[PDB]
Amino acid sequence: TEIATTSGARSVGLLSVGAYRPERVVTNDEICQSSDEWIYTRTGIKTRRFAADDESAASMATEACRRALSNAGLSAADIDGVIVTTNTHFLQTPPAAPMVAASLGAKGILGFDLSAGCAGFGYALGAAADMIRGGGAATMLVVGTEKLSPTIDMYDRGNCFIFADGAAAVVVGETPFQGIGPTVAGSDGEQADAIRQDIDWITFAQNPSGPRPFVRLEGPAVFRWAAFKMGDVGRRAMDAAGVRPDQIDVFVPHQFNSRINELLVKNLQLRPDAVVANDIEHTGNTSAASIPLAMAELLTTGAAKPGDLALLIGYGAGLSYAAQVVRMPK
Amino acid sequence: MTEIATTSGARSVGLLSVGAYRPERVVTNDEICSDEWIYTRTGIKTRRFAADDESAASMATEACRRALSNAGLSAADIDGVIVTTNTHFLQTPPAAPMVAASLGAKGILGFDLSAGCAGFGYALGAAADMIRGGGAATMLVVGTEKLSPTIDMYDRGNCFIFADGAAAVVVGETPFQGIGPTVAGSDGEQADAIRQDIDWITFAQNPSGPRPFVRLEGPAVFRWAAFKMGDVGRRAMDAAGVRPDQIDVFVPHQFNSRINELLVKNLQLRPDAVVANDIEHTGNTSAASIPLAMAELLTTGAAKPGDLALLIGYGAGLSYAAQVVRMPK
Ligand SMILES: *C(=O)OCCCCCCCCCC
Ligand SMILES: *C(=O)OCCCCCCCCCC
Repeated sequence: TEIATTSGARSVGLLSVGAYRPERVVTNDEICQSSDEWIYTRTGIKTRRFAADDESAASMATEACRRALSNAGLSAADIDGVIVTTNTHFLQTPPAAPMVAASLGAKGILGFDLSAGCAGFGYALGAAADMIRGGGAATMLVVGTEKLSPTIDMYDRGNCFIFADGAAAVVVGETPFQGIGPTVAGSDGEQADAIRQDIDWITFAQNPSGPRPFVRLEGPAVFRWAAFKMGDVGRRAMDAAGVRPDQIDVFVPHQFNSRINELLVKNLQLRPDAVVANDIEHTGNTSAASIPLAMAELLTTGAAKPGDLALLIGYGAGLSYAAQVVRMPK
Repeated sequence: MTEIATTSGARSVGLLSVGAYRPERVVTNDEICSDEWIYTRTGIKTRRFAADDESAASMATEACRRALSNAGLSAADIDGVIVTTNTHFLQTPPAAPMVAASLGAKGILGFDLSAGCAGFGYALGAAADMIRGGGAATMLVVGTEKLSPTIDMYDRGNCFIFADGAAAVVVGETPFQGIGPTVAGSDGEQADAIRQDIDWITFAQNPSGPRPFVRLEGPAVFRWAAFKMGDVGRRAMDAAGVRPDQIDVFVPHQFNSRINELLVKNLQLRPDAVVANDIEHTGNTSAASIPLAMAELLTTGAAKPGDLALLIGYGAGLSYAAQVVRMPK
C-alpha cells in the first residue's frame, strides 16, 4: 500500500500583521546617564520599549496574535496552527505555542516554538507556508516575540542600549496570487559565539550566587558578517522569487543596526524611492520580533501599502539567516 | 503586476536512515534508588546518563554522523538540519548551526524546534514539508536530550523517568511516499502538567531561592496520553490512507510502558504488530525518544527497513504529533 499525500493551497501570502509594543518608553538619555547623540549615531536608536515585570514572551505573543487575527478578519477558530519564534521564552518546557493557543481560546491547535536567533521569523514564515501548501494546515499564525530586557547586562557598554521588547504576529493563508517566495536560508556555525548567552543555565544552576548569564555581542564581527554577506542572500531570495532588485517596493531587514542596513540598501541596488524599514528608531533591536514589528510600523504610518513587494532579510544569532520576498500584509 | 515564483520539490519523501547516540553510563534502578517498584510503574530497568562535558548539541552531532553513514551520505549532501530538543541550555545561539559546523557543513540552513516530546513529529513533518516545497532536497532531523541535569533526585514522582540520548534521521526523495501527513495538536490549558517549575530569569534574579527542576503531574499526563492518543493514531493512519491492521510497527513516545500498553490495546493493531519498548534500557528521552526507539527496533531486527510504522509523540506543552512512515536504514 502507498502512503497517501495531502495537498494544500498553491498561492499563499501574508493576510495581516498585528503588533504589540510594551508601554514603557526608555529613551537614550534615560538608559545612559551626549549619550543621546552617541547611541543614535552608532545604532539609529532613539528610544526602545521595555516590558513590565508581569509580561513575558508568551503574553506579548498572545496580544500580537489577537491583533493579527483582527486585521485578517479572523477569529481563533479560523486558525489551524501557531508557530512562536523567540529566544526569550525562559522555560526549557513547556513551549510557548500551546500556552498562546490556549489564551487565544483555541487550546487544541497544533504548534511549536522555533529558535534561530533573529532569523527565526523567516524560518517560521517559510515553515508555515510549506505546511499550508502541503495540506497540513490552511491558515496559520506566525509570531515573533522577545523579552530581551531581563537578559541585558546594563554595565555592558557594547550592547546594553541595543536590545528591547515586543511582539508581532502575521496571519498566513491562501491568497488569489502567490504572496510568499521560496525561503533562502543558511548559517555560519563557526561564529556561534558572536551573539550568545555567555553562561549556560545548568552551569549557572550549579553556582547561582556567582556571575549570572547575560547576552553578549561581538559587535565588529557581526557588523562585518551582516554588512558583507546579507547582500548575496537578498539577491538569492529575489532570484528564487523571480523578481529583480528594482521591482522591490519595500525593504525590511532585521532591525539590528541602522548603519548595517544602510549598507545593505546600497549593496542590493534597490530603486532610489524604495521604502526601507527603520522601526529600530523607537523600537530598538527586538530579535525574532523585529521584522514583523518593522512591517507593522511601515503599514501603520502608511510608508508601505498592503500588496507592496517586500524583501525580508533576517540575520543574527547562531549566525543564522533567512530571507524571502513577500507581498505586504494588511 | 509582479509575479512571485510558484515552485515545487519532490513529492515523494521518506526516511533514508536513522542513527543513534546513547551515552556510556548505564544507571540501574538499584543505583538510582526498588527495581521492581520502578519497573512495575514505568517499564524502565536502566537508563543512560551523559558525561559532564556532553551536551544536547554534542550528542546531536554524533547521532547525525551515524545517520549520514547509514544513508551512505556525507555532510555535503545535506541541505539543512532541524534539531529538536528541550535541553539546549542556552537562549542563544541555537543548537542547529553549531551541529552543522561540527559536521563540517557550517553554511547549511537550520533551526531549533521545541514542542516537548512531540518535537520529533513536528520536526519530521516540517522537513518533509520543506523538501516537498523545494526549499531543500535532503535534510537531517535530530532529536536530542540531556535531561539528567534537570532531575530533582528528591522528586519521587519523576527522578527515575528521564534520561539522556540522541537520534537523527536523514530525510530525502524516495521512489515511493515514505512519510504520511502530519497529525498534530495540543492542549495548552494543561501546560503545567510537564514543566520547568521556575523560569530561568526569576531564578537568576533570586539565587537565594530554590533552583529550577523538571516537574510532572503524572496522573494528568497518564490520563491525557492513554485516552486521547488512540484517536490521534487513528487520524494519522486515516491521513496516510492505511488501516490499523496494515501497521507493522508501532512507535509511541517512550514516556511510560503502562500508558503505551493501554495505547496498543486501544489502537487495535494486529496481534503480531511490533511495539517499541526502548524505554526499558533508555528511559524517557523526550524529543530523542521516537528515533531512538526506531533505531533500537532495527538494531534488534524486530523491525525491518520498509516496514509500515505508526509514530505517536506526546508530552509537554501538552503537545502531540503523529504520522505513518516507512522504516529507514
Ligand atoms: C538578534 O539580533 O540576535 C540576538 C538574539 C537574542 C537572544 C539573546 C539571548 C539572551 C540570553 C542571556 C540570558
Ligand atoms: C516529554 O515528556 O516532554 C518533556 C520535555 C522535557 C522537560 C525538560 C524541561 C525541564 C527543565 C528543568 C530545568
